[PDB]
Amino acid sequence: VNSFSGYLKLTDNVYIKNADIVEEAKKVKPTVVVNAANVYLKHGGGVAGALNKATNNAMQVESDDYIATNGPLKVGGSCVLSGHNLAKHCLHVVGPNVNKGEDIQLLKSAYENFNQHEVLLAPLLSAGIFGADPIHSLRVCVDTVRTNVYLAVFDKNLYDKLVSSFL
Ligand SMILES: Nc1noc2ccccc12
Repeated sequence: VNSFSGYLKLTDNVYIKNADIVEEAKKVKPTVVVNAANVYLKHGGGVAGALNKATNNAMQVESDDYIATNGPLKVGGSCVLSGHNLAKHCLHVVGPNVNKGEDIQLLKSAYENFNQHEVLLAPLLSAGIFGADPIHSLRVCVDTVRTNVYLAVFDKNLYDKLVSSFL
């Protein structure tokens, strides 16, 4: 049993809810929250900007030190950093950004990072300002992630379309 409430069950391991991931993280304090990161960990907008704002920029400060030591992530890759006030850990995952012309086949590689964690609170990778089709992102998630994933979808209209169209 876990703390996640109000989520619709899609499969054995994947759950979904219309929720603000920031507000959900603040309530649950999950072991892992996933950030929709870019390779530079520049948390300007979208999910990343919202998570970073909720940490009072401490996420960005930590991320800048990580990049100064390690250099940029790979598209499809990830790193584990602090969850600050939101979670124990933040898994920063880089899905491909269609608005930069990145290979959508890298979305499966991005979701494979989730399999290193038994339970996660996450957004749909490459959705929103990353430009991918969220219906596609949900299909890749279900077909790739084997650990227990609780998906927060910010937009009510999109949430209802993801559920209604789910095969
Ligand atoms: N709380 C938020 N502001 O912007 C966002 C974009 C995606 C998900 C959550 C937020």
